Amino acid sequence: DVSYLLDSLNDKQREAVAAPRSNLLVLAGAGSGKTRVLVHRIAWLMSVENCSPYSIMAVTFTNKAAAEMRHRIGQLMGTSQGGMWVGTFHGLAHRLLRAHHMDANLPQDFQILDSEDQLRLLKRLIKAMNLDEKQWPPRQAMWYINSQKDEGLRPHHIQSYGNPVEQTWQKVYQAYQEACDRAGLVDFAELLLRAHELWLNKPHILQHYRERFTNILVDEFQDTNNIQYAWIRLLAGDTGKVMIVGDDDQSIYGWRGAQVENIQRFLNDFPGAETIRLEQNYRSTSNILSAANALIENNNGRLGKKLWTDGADGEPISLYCAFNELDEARFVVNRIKTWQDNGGALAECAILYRSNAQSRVLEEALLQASMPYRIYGGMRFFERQEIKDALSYLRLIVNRNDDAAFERVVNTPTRGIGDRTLDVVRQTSRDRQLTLWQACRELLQEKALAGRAASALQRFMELIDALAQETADMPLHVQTDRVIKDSGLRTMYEQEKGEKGQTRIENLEELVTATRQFSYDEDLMPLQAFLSHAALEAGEGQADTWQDAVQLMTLHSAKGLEFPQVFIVGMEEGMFPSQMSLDEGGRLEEERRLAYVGVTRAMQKLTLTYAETRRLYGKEVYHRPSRFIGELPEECVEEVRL
Amino acid sequence: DVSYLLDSLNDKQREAVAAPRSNLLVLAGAGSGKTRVLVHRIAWLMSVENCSPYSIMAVTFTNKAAAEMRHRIGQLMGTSQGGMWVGTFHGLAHRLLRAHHMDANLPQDFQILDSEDQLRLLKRLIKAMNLDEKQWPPRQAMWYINSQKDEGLRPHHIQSYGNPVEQTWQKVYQAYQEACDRAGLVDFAELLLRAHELWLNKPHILQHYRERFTNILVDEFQDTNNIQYAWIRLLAGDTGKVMIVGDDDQSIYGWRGAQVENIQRFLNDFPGAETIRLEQNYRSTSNILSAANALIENNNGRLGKKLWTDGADGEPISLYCAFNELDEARFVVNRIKTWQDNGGALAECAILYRSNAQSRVLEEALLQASMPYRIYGGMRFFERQEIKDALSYLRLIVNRNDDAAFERVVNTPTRGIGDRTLDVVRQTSRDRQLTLWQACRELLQEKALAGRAASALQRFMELIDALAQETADMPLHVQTDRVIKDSGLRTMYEQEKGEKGQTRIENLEELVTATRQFSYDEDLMPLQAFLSHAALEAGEGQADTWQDAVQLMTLHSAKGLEFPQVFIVGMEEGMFPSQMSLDEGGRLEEERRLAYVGVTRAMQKLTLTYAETRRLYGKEVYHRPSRFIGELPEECVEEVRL
DNA sequence: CGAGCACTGCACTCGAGTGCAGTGCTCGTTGTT
DNA sequence: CGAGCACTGCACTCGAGTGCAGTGCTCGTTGTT
Repeated sequence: DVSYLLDSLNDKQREAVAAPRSNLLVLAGAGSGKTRVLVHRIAWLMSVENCSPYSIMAVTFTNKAAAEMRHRIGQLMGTSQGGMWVGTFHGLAHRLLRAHHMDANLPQDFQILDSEDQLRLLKRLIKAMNLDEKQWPPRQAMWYINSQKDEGLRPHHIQSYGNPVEQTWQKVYQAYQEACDRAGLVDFAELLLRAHELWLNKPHILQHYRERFTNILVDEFQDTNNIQYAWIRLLAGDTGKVMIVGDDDQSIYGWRGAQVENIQRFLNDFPGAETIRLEQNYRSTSNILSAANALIENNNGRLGKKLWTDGADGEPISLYCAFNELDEARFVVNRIKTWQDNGGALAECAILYRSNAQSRVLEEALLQASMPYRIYGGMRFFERQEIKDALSYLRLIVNRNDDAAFERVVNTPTRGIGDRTLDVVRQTSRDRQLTLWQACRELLQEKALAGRAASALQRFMELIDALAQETADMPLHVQTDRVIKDSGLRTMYEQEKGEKGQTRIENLEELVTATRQFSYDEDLMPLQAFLSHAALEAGEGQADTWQDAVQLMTLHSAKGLEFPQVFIVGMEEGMFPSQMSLDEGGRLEEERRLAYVGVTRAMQKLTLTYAETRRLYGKEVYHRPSRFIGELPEECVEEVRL
Repeated sequence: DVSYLLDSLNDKQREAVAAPRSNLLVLAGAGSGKTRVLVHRIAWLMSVENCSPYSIMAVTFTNKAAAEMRHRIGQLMGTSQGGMWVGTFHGLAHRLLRAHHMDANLPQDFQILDSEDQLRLLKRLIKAMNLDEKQWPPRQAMWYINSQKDEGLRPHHIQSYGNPVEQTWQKVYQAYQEACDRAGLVDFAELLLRAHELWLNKPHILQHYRERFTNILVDEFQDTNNIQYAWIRLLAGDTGKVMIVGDDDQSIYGWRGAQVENIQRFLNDFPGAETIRLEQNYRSTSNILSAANALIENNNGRLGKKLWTDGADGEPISLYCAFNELDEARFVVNRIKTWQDNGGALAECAILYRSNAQSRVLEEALLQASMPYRIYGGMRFFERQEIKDALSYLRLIVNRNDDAAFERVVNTPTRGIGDRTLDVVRQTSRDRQLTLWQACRELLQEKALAGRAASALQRFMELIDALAQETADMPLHVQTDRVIKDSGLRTMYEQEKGEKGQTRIENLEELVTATRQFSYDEDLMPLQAFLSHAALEAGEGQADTWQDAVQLMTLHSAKGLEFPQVFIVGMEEGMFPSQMSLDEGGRLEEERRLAYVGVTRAMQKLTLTYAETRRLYGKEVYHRPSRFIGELPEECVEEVRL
């Protein structure tokens, strides 16, 4: 064969793309265009080493990356590649679970418990027993459990005691799996575990897929957890081969449970395995690439890597030291406002912080100078309340056991159903181990409820069965517009605040637009499909009419980005490195890897700043410059006695 | 010794007064002077036979009688006569019970239960099980109960089961007894029975009394029931010499338990007991006595007698056959209208009827002619609702277990202790066998009652306890004045219609005066005393300004009276004899006796009338003259063709 | 400091209880303590 | 004829349950699916 595939790469990359079929690692750099090498490795497995698209399987963490993945593959391999699996660990585990739902013990219409829902269903359960009041907040409960699923530990697994400190939780977890089951719901963290668990109870399947997907890819491997690794390991027992990109230096998701180890753990658990070091940056200047290396070398146990450019060396890394953040910002604004004055495109920037709280003062400085911008704060469409109300009824329709959907929209729009009443259904639901709708069917037959109550409560349940019916044989975007009206939510929202509700309604109708444009082989009804598309990805926040404007965001939400001009605010001991990390955890190296990520972000200039004084909520305060600025080859940096 | 206890008597009376201490029967026949005989005999018993006022016991039936009896004895015995027990059965009975409450198995503060009280208490019972629904009518239950005690039976006596009919009642009677026993309530029948039983049970007391009361005297003996007869026999073992007085031909209270036979029963149970007949009548003309003797001879089984006189024959008994009762009345009025014109007094004329329904037509007729009149029926003071009411709070203060007092004032004035709430308290009492106040302490304690219910119920209770408290040191009348005020009773009646409302507060005021003049003699606490004298004698109607008026009453309540002029009305077969007395049980002879009682009430002229047609509730009916008219010797009756 | 959420007054809803008029259907007597 | 009497049929009281807007008082990483 000929190669129009490689001619666009450089030996290193080229070496990886053309690599023999077998296990390996592709220690990506940071301007090494790792997506590219991946886009081509598949172009190769199908072209050169001639493998069927039905054996290839890419896997990403974000839907966005794994989607832009599917794109380029299609722009290279001119067409569509059926049989292939390019998704997230989650969406892919889902894919399996929906298919072999039976095997894994899951109703074909199970529902994905998102963050908020899971937390609530927890706050609710904690109460049906002990007393949360700081003693057992819901969050730590959420944490403890995910932490467990991140480790593939079901209730009856982690034995202990002598310390009820743990046992207590151990019990709550028990309930959670119980409650979530009866309801027929599963959490993000569940998909993975439930899936992997299938390959340990349904071997003949485990075979089937190895027996198929003999080629596997896994982007950003430094961010996997112990149950993800353990899942993949099995897909490629021996028969299957597997490439894995990654980079231990950019594993700032250790708290989310990302075993920065695993990268190495791979080389070992997999005897035969090579290694490639794409170390050529095409994103930033040499002056910058340097600062990175020294700085990033202050860690240890690394695999080490020298980041080299082939372009210029560019301007130094100016350093400011304002009296207070009021200045620190005002400085940056002027430093950016000048960039603009000089045909500078305000989108080619990015104030980066260690804590979202740091952004407020940045905005006032900005707005105090006719300069648009836009934070990347969460709150994606499908997370907004008005929408989860809407989708909650829909869930009740696809299933009357969505304990989460129920306890949410049961008395919303307020339909005269108070807690005194609900607390009964709970204590019922709880003591008789039932879903809520189940306790209702009972508490009504048993006629053990107030006249007022039962009559209202019941008025509710009928409203649902009513909607399930009245809309059944309907097309999504119509069934939706109905439920929105017929549940009185629209009504509930046309009567809401000033600036507030005005959007609520709009978001609702967009929910319809959206629904009228949702697309998807048949293996689930157009709703259950949607309700899943809703849980597994939200995204949206009002893509500000491009009218050129700044880019504010924490560092964690900046990985994968690059901007001509870039800044890092709050460069001082306290925030960076963090307080709750300079002491709270000894996870000090992470904070470094981050700064490393933050720098591998600049393209031309790069500015680091910090103030002597700043009010960390409430009282006044003074820190000392970040230990990070010092570990920088001093010839790169440049003070600014402004 | 000299005699002036005799010179005023007639040969026959003397024969009785001076008779020797032994058992005799003075068969007095109306106009006989039986009261005089009883009085002189007693004076004789002390004066001539030298018995002590402590060995003599005169038993009458009405308080009225006893009173008169007493007055006269002291007029002949120009003094006091302490020690003498002169009273009505019930009265005496009760005296004993209070004195020997202990051995009688009764609280020293037992409360007499009057008719309303009794009847209502049953209504609750029957209802607290059975269905009054004409199948087990309270009246019928009551009737059975007293018919039982007149006979001195008891629940655990007349055993049965061969018909639930007598068995249900049997049960009802059972419930009733425990209820009364638990409440410290004794009914009129109980008074007598108990008293008898006490003598059967504690022979050492009977003895005391036999030893003391060696001289019995019983008035109106043909009206005695069995229990009374029995009671008389014991106190008259073999040592007691008893004189009875009465007339078997004037026995008109059979339906109310009287046993006319007891007159002959006295002659058998005590042989050698001779008989003296008082036959010289001093009230009516020879012509009237004449018809009398004939009318009555139609009954058989009598001891017979001949009412004679040493006076004029007088005008004959006249008859008027009115077209209808509207005319009959008119007629009577006219006849009376003459008598008066001729200087006669209206008060010396009496219209007599079999039924009370018969007075309206007459009152009207009397009205129509500006003829003043007074009707001898009457609501009695201590029966008036506003008086039992008032007395019920006082009762609750003496004892919280007066289930009757309770059930009465509990929610009147209305206090919110609504009905539904009581059915609970009622039942709770049934199932657990407790007083209504008892069953409350519990329902309130066990917190088994609703908020409202419990709260009101409580309010009432504390009030009673409050009045009890604030009143313990107050002289009866003050206490009564406060309970009437503070129980909210006054305000209630101060705001009642206008007709009733006005009289009512006034009666309530009379009550305070009453309790103020009340006089009793260390034996019982004032309040307990009064409450007793309030149940044993209710007297009073409206002591009408002695404005000359025509006398209206029934033959029954006419007995013992006398008038120059009398008019018996509606001598129509069906009316009199009453229809009830033609089928109901061969109680014909009694109806004749009734007639006999009527004729003998006239002094000068007796007039008998009867309509051909009359309206009898709704319809017009047509009766035939009473057979009684016939039975009158022709020589004494003169038609009256107007 | 602003963010969030028990956490608490306070107006309301609502229906079981109250309290009392309405309606339809008997079937009738005498009355002290 | 109507008194007595279950019942049914309001209108009303009243307190348990809602329905929300308003004061505070704790506690502060990072964020995909």
